[PDB]
Amino acid sequence: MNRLKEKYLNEVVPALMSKFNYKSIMQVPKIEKIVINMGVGDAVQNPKALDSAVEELTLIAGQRPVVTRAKKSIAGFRLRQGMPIGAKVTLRGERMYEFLDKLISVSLPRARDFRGVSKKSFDGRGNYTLGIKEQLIFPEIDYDKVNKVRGMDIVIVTTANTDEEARELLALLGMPFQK
Repeated sequence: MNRLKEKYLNEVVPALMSKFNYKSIMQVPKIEKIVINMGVGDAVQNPKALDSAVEELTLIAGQRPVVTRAKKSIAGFRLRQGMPIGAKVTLRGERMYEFLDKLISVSLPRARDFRGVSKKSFDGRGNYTLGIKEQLIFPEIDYDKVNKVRGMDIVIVTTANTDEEARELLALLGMPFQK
């Protein structure tokens, strides 16, 4: 099976069982999905920036993204709800583990003046948000084939009830948290 899923089952689960003393394996947190988002605030006025985001996400995630849109509202330069504002791709299963394994071992360390990732960016519901400054850290991206360096966000959704349990799950999986 996938290297990281094996580490999860053989090392992480028993470690979480010991760390939180769950009643059974069914209560142990797992990563459920990883949502890779590339905001293109404009996109409406710059169709090409959205197109680039869509292609780069396809390269980064090995899966086709979906366009994200603005939610209901009042003001926003008149006209707003429904306008494209970026693109996202949600990974599950084997592809999700492959992506995270590479993210942890290859991409994140390649970040400019890398000093580890934030231990604080959790949403209070057990999910981790990783703000990425430059999409260039992904080996699937080639600077010479992109219109420009840009950032993105990666949300790692877990089945943990709390940030504390999700953080331990991610640390045990190898997430290079700042220290």
